[PDB]
Amino acid sequence: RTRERLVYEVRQKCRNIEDICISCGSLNVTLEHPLFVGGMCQNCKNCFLECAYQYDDDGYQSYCTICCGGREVLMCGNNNCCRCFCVECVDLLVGPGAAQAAIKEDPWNCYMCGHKGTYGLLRRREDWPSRLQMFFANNHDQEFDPPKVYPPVPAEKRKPIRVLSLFDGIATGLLVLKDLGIQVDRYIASEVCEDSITVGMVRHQGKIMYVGDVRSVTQKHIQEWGPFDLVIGGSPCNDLSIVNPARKGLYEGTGRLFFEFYRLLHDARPKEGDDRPFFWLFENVVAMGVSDKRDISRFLESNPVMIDAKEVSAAHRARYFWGNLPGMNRPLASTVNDKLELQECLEHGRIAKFSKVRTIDQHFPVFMNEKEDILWCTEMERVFGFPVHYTDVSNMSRLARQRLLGRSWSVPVIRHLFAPLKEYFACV
Amino acid sequence: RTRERLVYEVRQKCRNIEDICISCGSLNVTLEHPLFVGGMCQNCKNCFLECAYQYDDDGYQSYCTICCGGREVLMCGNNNCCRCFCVECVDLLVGPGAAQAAIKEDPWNCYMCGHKGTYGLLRRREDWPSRLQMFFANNHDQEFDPPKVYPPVPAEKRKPIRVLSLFDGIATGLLVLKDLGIQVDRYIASEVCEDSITVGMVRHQGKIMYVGDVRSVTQKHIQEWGPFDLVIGGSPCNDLSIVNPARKGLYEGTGRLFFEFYRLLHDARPKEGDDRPFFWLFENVVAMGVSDKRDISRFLESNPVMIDAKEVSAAHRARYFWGNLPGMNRPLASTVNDKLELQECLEHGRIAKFSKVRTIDQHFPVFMNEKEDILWCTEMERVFGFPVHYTDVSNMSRLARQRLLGRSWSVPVIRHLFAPLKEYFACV
Ligand SMILES: Nc1ncnc2c1ncn2[C@@H]1O[C@H](CSCC[C@H](N)C(=O)O)[C@@H](O)[C@H]1O
Ligand SMILES: Nc1ncnc2c1ncn2[C@@H]1O[C@H](CSCC[C@H](N)C(=O)O)[C@@H](O)[C@H]1O
Ligand SMILES: [Zn+2]
Ligand SMILES: [Zn+2]
Ligand SMILES: [Zn+2]
Ligand SMILES: [Zn+2]
Ligand SMILES: [Zn+2]
Ligand SMILES: [Zn+2]
Repeated sequence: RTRERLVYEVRQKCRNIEDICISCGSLNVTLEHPLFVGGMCQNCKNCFLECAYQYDDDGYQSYCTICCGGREVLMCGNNNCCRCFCVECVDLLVGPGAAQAAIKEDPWNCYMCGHKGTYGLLRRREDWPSRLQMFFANNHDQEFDPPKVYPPVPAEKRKPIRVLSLFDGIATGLLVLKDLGIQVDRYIASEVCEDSITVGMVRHQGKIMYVGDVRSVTQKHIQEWGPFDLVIGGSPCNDLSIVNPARKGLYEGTGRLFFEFYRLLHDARPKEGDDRPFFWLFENVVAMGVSDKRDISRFLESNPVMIDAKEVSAAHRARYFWGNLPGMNRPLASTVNDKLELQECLEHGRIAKFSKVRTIDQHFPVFMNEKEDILWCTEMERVFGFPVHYTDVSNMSRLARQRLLGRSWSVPVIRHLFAPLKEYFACV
Repeated sequence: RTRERLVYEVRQKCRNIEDICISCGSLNVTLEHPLFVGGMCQNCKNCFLECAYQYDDDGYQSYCTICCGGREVLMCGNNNCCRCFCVECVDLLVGPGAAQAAIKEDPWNCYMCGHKGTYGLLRRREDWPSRLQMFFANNHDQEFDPPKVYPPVPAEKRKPIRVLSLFDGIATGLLVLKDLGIQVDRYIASEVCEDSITVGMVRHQGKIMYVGDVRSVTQKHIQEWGPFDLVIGGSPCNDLSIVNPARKGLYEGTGRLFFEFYRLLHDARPKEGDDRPFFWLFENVVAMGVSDKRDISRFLESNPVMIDAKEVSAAHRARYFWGNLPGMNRPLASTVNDKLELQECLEHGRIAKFSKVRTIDQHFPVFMNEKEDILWCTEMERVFGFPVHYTDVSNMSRLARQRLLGRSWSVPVIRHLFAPLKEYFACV
């Protein structure tokens, strides 16, 4: 209303569009909007951090792309595009008579996919994926000191790595360490779900020493299980994401379990004066709260690094990584073994309409024998870069096993992160 | 009817689809259909040669893609695709109830653009661009001897080239020779249209010696204007194409003018025993008659080479080249100066809906300021690889000047053809 008056004053060439916050009309313009033209206030930045990568059950976005709010959104008909524009923003930026006429247009593209990209009051920024990548380096609100860089140990003095993995799951971390060829002295792993225990037990041949709940692990246990060289972990994102219809709380349950990772990290950290190389990785999803992200950043005493798996795999798996692993910032490289198209990850006799599937109405992504079908479990394993038939251990249902796969880290992303640890520990 | 009974016998698994000609149902199966599954009789090959690259004023194909005939065609809604499938072929290859239901589907893709690409009675063969390229090397019906290869003259003995150009137009051939840096001793050029004379006169600075009509050039004129080292030419394709609505004849007018090229070629050819390097190029369009193409091949005593300009420029300019220039067969290489996208050839402030434009309701190809607009004349010059503002010589209308541009050869294609002549003649 006020913001509509503001945009009116802009289009009469009395105000610039870059001096106003196009999302909510605030005069407190600190940032520029990354995708489109206009300013950006800090409250809208927080709403943009929370809401931008939130998708409905539909597969399309939970909220409007422009303001991250809105009332009734307009979904994009273009293939593989999931954006939504609410009616109130299109009333401004395209005009008050063009939203209604654009609904009537049955093949309707959105304004990030428009074959032009230059409209009257709304024009798209020259480099938006670059500004989306820079927008998370723009999160300097939480300013910290850089992680301490330890000088590399000589190759003759290297020893097998010792990993304390919390929230192990299906043993993605040890699998990636074996893929890199790093000698593993021992791999302690706390985990509760029996199926994920079992996957790890069979795929890693009894090498993993299994613990009960993370809440049963004392500091005495951490001291007596040998010094650890690498502590890894990732909080549950079943409740923390907006994909679950049952969002009774946000940091009930999952939040607790983060602090369990925090405590055992401090229990495994060497003392000051003990300059031995120690490393740690935490992982969380991007569709999360701001104050949540702040508290996590403050407790772990570091700046998160967003890493999307689209750069290396066939999925849209954008995840925050906290840590001190060297080269956590450096850009991702996709090897020729990694399959950047979805079609390569399909079985034979199946052809994909999508090029990237995202799993946290075309719910089922595969057109085989003139019929819609979901990705088979072994293909979902291929999508994340697991070895072929990785989860076929025990007599478990398909729904459970898909659910067991979807929680897991993306394997070439974790390979990219763990790769400079070869410089610090022994090889096979 | 008979072919519909035949396909009925094929769906019972009593006959292979590859043993029948899917176009017209003939049992005389010599070839396989290049795009889809099925045989191909020779009459259908001739109909395929004539009709496949024929486009209506719409921009879309003149006839069906499958059988090159049909009754009522179904046009494809996908962007940049111009194929049409007639109702009678879709009755077979997809089914007698699916054509009617596929009309009702408003975003309808065709079966060369189908996301799945695998239908019940119609499937798409995999290496179809390779088989489309091989299909014109499959024209061995006109078998001839290969063009005589002359050994290269040493670099100190090279002399400036002497070109007899017939049907010069806007002096594309001399411009391409100057682009290559070859010294030109003289450039005789017959041409009748004043505007094209004038373009050549101004852009090539009075170097061109202009003649009247080609029918006024005697063998005495050919002898007295010096020995020629390179004779080039191209028949008019205004009447010869199906794009002109006034197709009263096919080889009235244009056919004559071909024979004028034929005669003056023989008049410019050195005698047997005179082993001096002599070369010649003829050009014609691909949407032409078969017996036309035969007669041309027989008179010029060679096999045509189809060359599409899409490989090097932003247009679809598929043209037959007869000649003896070395490396006329070898595959086209597009330099970094050549613009393979249409958008790069646009002016600033204009954004293209297409990536390629071919011009022999999206009739106007450019979305600028919420409005549909023709390519400007200087952009059409950029599309074919002419220098910028090439035709802005005299006070001529826009319709005439566009018409003057559209007839012309594609400049990087002619650069690709003329390039090995540097090995035979002097450089600047
Ligand atoms: N208290 C607890 N202790 C250990 N594991 C727990 C736990 N509560 C939940 N989990 C498990 O921890 C996982 C959360 S996320 C798992 C991702 C893991 N990196 C992987 O690649 O598999 C789930 O498998 C969940 O069942
Ligand atoms: N009898 C004739 N003598 C010479 N030129 C003729 C002619 N009849 C037609 N022409 C011209 O020859 C051209 C046919 S095609 C021209 C293409 C030429 N290579 C170019 O790049 O411009 C047209 O410009 C036409 O006007
Ligand atoms: Zn705001
Ligand atoms: Zn909005
Ligand atoms: Zn879109
Ligand atoms: Zn036939
Ligand atoms: Zn047909
Ligand atoms: Zn199509």
